[PDB]
Amino acid sequence: DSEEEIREAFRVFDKDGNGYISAAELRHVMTNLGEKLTDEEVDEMIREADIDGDGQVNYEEFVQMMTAK
Ligand SMILES: Nc1ncnc2c1ncn2[C@@H]1O[C@H](COP(=O)(O)OP(=O)(O)O)[C@@H](O)[C@H]1O
Ligand SMILES: [Ca+2]
Ligand SMILES: [Ca+2]
Repeated sequence: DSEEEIREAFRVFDKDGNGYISAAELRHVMTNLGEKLTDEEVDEMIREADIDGDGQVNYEEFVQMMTAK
């Protein structure tokens, strides 16, 4: 239910389907979705979820970001 919803949310931003949200994909999705965010804000959203520091948000980091209170 909520797990499936989180998976679809992740698939919204993993534009190429390789399992990692990159800064380029996030920028493209935000621009395509009509959201008003600067490029620095996109890079900051990536940095906040990037626990392992590889520069991309995998599925588990995304889950942590969504399921954290
Ligand atoms: N090259 C790959 N090798 C193994 N697993 C991959 C690969 N690319 C993506 N995945 C995994 O498969 C998931 C995407 O599955 P699916 O939705 O079937 O792909 P697509 O979005 O290409 O249709 C990703 O979230 C990731 O976990
Ligand atoms: Ca990707
Ligand atoms: Ca990462």
